[PDB]
Amino acid sequence: WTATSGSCKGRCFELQEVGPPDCRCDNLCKSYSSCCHDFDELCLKTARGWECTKDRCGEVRNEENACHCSEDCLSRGDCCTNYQVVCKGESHWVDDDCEEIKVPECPAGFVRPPLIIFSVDGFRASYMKKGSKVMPNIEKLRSCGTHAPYMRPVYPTKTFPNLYTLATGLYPESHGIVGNSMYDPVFDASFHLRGREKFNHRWWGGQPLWITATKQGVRAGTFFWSVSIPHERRILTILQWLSLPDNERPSVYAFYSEQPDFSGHKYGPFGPEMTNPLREIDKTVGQLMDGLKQLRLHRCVNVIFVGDHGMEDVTCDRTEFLSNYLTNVDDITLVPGTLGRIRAKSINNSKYDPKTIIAALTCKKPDQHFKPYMKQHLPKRLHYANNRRIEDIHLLVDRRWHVARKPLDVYKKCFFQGDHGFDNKVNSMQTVFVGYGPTFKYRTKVPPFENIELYNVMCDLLGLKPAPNNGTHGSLNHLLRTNTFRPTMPDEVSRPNYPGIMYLQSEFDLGCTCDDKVENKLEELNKRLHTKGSTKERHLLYGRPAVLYRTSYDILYHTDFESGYSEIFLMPLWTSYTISKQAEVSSIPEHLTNCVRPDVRVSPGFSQNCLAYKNDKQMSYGFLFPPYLSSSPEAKYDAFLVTNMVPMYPAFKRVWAYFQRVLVKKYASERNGVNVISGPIFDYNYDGLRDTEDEIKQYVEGSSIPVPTHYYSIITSCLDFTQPADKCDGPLSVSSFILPHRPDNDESCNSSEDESKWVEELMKMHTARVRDIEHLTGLDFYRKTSRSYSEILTLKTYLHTYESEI
Ligand SMILES: *[C@@H]1O[C@H](CO)[C@@H](O[C@@H]2O[C@H](CO)[C@@H](O[C@@H]3O[C@H](CO[C@H]4O[C@H](CO)[C@@H](O)[C@H](O[C@H]5O[C@H](CO)[C@@H](O)[C@H](O)[C@@H]5O[C@H]5O[C@H](CO)[C@@H](O)[C@H](O)[C@@H]5O)[C@@H]4O)[C@@H](O)[C@H](O[C@H]4O[C@H](CO)[C@@H](O)[C@H](O)[C@@H]4O[C@H]4O[C@H](CO)[C@@H](O)[C@H](O)[C@@H]4O)[C@@H]3O)[C@H](O)[C@H]2NC(C)=O)[C@H](O)[C@H]1NC(C)=O
Ligand SMILES: CCOc1cc(C#N)ccc1COC(=O)N1C[C@@H]2CN(C(=O)c3ccc4[nH]nnc4c3)C[C@H]2C1
Ligand SMILES: [Ca+2]
Ligand SMILES: [Cl-]
Ligand SMILES: [K+]
Ligand code: NA
Ligand SMILES: [Zn+2]
Repeated sequence: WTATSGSCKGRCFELQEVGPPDCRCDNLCKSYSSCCHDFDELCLKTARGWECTKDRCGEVRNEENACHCSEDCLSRGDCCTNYQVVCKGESHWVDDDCEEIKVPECPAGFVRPPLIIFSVDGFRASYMKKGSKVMPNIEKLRSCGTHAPYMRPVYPTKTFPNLYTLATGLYPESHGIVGNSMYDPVFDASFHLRGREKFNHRWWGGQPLWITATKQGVRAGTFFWSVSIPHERRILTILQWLSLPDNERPSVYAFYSEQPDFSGHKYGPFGPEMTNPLREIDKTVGQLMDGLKQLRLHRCVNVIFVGDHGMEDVTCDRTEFLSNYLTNVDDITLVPGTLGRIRAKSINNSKYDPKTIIAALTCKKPDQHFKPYMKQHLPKRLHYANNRRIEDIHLLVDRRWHVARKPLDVYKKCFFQGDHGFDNKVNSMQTVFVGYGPTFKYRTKVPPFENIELYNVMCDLLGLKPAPNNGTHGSLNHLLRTNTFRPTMPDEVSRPNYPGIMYLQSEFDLGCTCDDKVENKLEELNKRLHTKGSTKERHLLYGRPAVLYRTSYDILYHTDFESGYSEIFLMPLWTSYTISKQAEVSSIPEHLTNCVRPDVRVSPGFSQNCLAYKNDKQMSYGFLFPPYLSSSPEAKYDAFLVTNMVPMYPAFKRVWAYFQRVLVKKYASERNGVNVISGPIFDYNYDGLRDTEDEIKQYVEGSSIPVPTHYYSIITSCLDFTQPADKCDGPLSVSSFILPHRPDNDESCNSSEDESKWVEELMKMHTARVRDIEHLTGLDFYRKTSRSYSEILTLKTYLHTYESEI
């Protein structure tokens, strides 16, 4: 109930939600059924349209007009945006040559350049080129300001998750808006797009930018716009707010356009009907820029033109039905569409079994257009697991497809030709970023980046301290002229030990054997040098990783590789080695197939043992530095040390062996040498963060050898591939992965074929940023390079996506 007896007289789009119970006049009042009786009359005037015409020039002020062409309009803050063009012979902003904005040019009383966020729903990245002829304003912003070829949204590439990610710098799993539709078991509540429940504060986690601003004394315009308020009125409202007195005027603003998404759903991403929506958005941008120019603000305000996600071609006939797979189809609840989430229809159903459901959905039809996952097995790059609102069972749907429960759902819920929501690496889902203003760079292209990074930058633009978030602060400094944030490297917490030879062979009782008893200070003083670190500048190219938590670990040097060996987890945290373009691949000799050797630098009590691997029927082992890449027959013995061993399922050893025997050489060949850092990851609670020892849910049987959930590799080389990886004078190039350590290869439907037909495709799917691996290991990489730290942060957030060109 709202007593709407009050009046919006003088309160149109007021920046405070009034003391309850009261009559409301803000952008949200329609949504709450709380607007004053005269809201439409006073605050949503339309009379005479949105443009000045010559005959209106100097008119006598008629308050009924939507906007004014009277002489006092600049003072009242309410001219139509084209007033000075039509009445004062000024030019439209788009027609002006662009001129570098070296410093903010603001009216007196402006304490900081304002920030205007102009967000566009479904604005696919390729619209910037493909629609450029019909978007002159947007094209000027783009070419004159700072732009990226595209911006990566978060998964799921839906609207609320991405807009709220833009505002918070958080992964959906952390901010809590994990889809357009949600169930929260704790609250026992549901979130729907249509309705009232979506406004309830409990859904919205983290700290959105408007709150960050407010708490730090920076006033914000309201981010939400009611759907029925036309764009022209949205623009005039922002412009009016920008004419408020100094003590009342917000410094940050948001605009939101439902287009081009709205038409994109109906007509597809490139339907001929899409041209007009693009024209219209551009016209709106033009109205903003003309309006700013009238206020002498067009060289003061920073404007961000940003999309939430792209749009893909999707039609009704391209729908997979769960009823073609499950016989028990009515015992489940499915959240459907461009992603799938499955839970039990009833929690009193004790005959509900996620494992048979997953199995019934696994590789069942030859061209199957979705893949089932337990959420913790989703590629780590999606960061889509750590929230009670995300169902244990998940379907990754192929681009261009939908999943639904039964055919009746699709015809008694074609209507639509476009949709989005797919994997955030998908080209069609990529969206846009342009920054224009005094604080952004001039005519500058920057590499693609993730939308999670923007919150930090928006905080920088406003002089705000960002709340804790998933951005890497400083990774986008290259977008900015000034206001850069100068981060320092985190301090190493644990310093390594440097163990020498301290144990005799016979002190070890590991059930390991090796055929290594085969026998001159020429090559005897030389092997001492290699164990002291004589080749370490070759295999450790960017300094050792810093360990950012309290632990006990040893640096171990070898001819071919260096490792940081954890006495706590009984294996390396990291193993670093360089493979030149010229390196030769050899096999593991017949006599050395089962060879595991005690490491006389490391105590029996801090070593693994072969017995545990013999007794454990499920678990085998692999090596971090690959024996296949040993530099000499003698060096090869080093690769068999018990301190280079890690636990591996036979099914996963298929993946790992192929990567080590075939792919590393191939990368070294294509990239002119590679440096590789591999290691284990433990994330049993799937929070994206390094497990502590007491979080490990699985051990090699009858041992304290913990089982990794994943294995990572970071593969670095020279950006200029004419220089070898170990002699690179400039910027680096990286690709990384976090492979799930699974006892089966069910995820790969082709896995019974030769590794050459499925292993690399698996690896590509599990591509990762170095930053993802940092979170997962508590390690800090690239501590010693010749590169600026901000450039290193950018490199660390890079993701190799394996899509073709946009
Ligand atoms: C991406 O960036 C984000 C942001 O930086 C990272 O997330 C942070 O990670 C921290 C480490 O996991 C986490 O810190 C914990 O906070 C607990 C209390 O936190 C509350 O207050 C904060 C601050 O305002 C608030 O942000 C939190 O909001 C969460 O919860 C509400 C309600 O559900 C949501 O509205 C909101 O969306 C958010 O949910 C998300 O996070 C929670 C985890 O907090 C998830 O469960 C959800 O799924 C969702 O993702 C909270 O309201 C605090 O209790 C923790 O402290 C425990 O552990 C420490 C060890 O240091 C110990 O000292 C304490 O005693 C305590 O242990 C006790 O609790 C244990 C569990 O109950 C119990 O087992 C013990 O026996 C003890 O009793 C902890 O410090 C921080 O909350 C989040 N922040 C956010 C916004 O998510 C994220 O990690 C980054 N991701 C990556 C991949 O890098
Ligand atoms: C929530 C955070 O809101 C921001 C953060 C920033 C930032 N940074 C900037 C602007 C904003 C402002 O958003 C708004 O005014 N809103 C009002 C719109 C209603 N809504 C939908 O119903 C909807 C639902 C499903 C869809 N599928 N496809 N299209 C869809 C559209 C999307 C909402 C965006
Ligand atoms: Ca963890
Ligand atoms: Cl959803
Ligand atoms: K075994
Ligand atoms: Na398989
Ligand atoms: Zn949409």
